[PDB]
Amino acid sequence: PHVKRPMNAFMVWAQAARRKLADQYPHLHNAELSKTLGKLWRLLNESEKRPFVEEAERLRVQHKKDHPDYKY
DNA sequence: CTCTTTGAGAAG
DNA sequence: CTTCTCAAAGAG
Repeated sequence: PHVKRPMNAFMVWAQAARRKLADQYPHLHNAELSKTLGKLWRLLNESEKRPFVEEAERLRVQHKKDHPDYKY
């Protein structure tokens, strides 16, 4: 049994973005999708990323509450 | 397990 | 400081 690390702003946005591409292109390797996702993320605005940062924070603050002695 | 991304948080 | 692991994803 293990408690996972909460998702960072990239990993929150990437989860839907990845699957949006995968649903069209199911034969594209997930290693290759990351490289596309990594490029796209570094082309987004502060406003575009903000919701994912706000959520990434929320996820982390929540997880710090739930797991106050989490070994990383 | 890897392969790849960013980014947190820890280690050296 | 750098440098490492893991979160997600799922096919090799």
